Amino acid sequence: MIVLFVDFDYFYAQVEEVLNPSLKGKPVVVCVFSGRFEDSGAVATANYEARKFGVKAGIPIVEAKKILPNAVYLPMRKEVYQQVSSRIMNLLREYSEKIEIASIDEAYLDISDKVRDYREAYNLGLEIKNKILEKEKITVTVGISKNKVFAKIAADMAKPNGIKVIDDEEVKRLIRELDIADVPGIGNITAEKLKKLGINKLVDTLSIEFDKLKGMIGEAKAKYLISLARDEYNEPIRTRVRKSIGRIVTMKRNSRNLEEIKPYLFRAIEESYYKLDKRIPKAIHVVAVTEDLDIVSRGRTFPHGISKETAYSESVKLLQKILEEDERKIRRIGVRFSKFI
DNA sequence: GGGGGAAGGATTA
DNA sequence: GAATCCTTCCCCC
Ligand SMILES: *[C@H]1c2c(cc3ccc4cccc5ccc2c3c45)[C@@H](O)[C@H](O)[C@@H]1O
Ligand SMILES: [Ca+2]
Ligand SMILES: [Ca+2]
Repeated sequence: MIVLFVDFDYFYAQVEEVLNPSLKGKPVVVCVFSGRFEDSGAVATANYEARKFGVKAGIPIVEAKKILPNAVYLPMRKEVYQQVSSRIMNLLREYSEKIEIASIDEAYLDISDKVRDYREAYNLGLEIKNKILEKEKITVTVGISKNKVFAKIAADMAKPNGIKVIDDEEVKRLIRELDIADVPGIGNITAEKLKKLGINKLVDTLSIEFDKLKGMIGEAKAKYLISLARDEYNEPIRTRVRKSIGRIVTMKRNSRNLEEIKPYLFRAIEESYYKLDKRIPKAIHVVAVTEDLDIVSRGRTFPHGISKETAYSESVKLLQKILEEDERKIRRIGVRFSKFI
């Protein structure tokens, strides 16, 4: 299997740079202004000019303005990015039927039946970068290797506007030398447990009692890392099927008053139902973000599809169960639908 | 024992 | 911006 992964560079920010060329060169920051006060909210992403100074995805807008008070701050325009993303994804389908769209700006192509070696794969990578640059003027980074994980790692090492191949030999080298925290799917919580077990490389997972690893990070995570360590990871590139769809809305002020929360809840339902677009869910979950930012959720699965009216009455029951079983004030209230027919 | 499915919390980019 | 993962609990052959 030969996998080719594409990751659009600082995507949201780059799309804004494309719709407004004067932004190129300056530091650009795309935000999600929450609506609580003056500049409440967080940074969704920033271009490299801004990242040079520590302004990156995740930090509060307030902090970003203390680092770069003069950068360009743009409100996120998700619909526009999604549209551009759809177009670029269509460019990608002309290079392979087997394609896995992982997120708004990441996709995996199984090009095993299109190239004979990594040299041909690397050239197809350039072709793709050129085509996207030609049609949409967006630079992306290509990663290529024997499987999805290494193709992704390959792109992480080469971004921005890069391209890299990780042949079978370098895979073996990385299995011994790559910091295990840089492996896709290993986030902080998992990385800290591996450090506290003396595991810093994938290879280290081969010399520990399985049950001890499975006990600290879970069976799936353990089998996953072990299979990568043994150079036996080969998950196929499959089509992604959206499994849940929802919306959560931040309330004007945190509350525990059902009648005060209702309007927001119902808004989340209306939005979600639109997003569903012809999809009929059998399951619904009301999701609450408490004042201390913890997440409490209550759901229900029906034996038939949920109609909007049913979603209305059921979400209220579910909201009370949350209010009943938890005493904290609610900050954000939302809904999530799943188990489509 | 384990296939099968529902539910809630954990974890991730 | 949200979505999937993972672990536990339980019906039933
Ligand atoms: C948006 C938000 C937040 C946390 C996460 C955590 C992990 C994610 C993995 C993949 C996609 C994704 C999209 C939005 C996310 C994610 C992820 C919150 O910190 C934030 O409040 C928003 O909900
Ligand atoms: Ca990206
Ligand atoms: Ca990590």
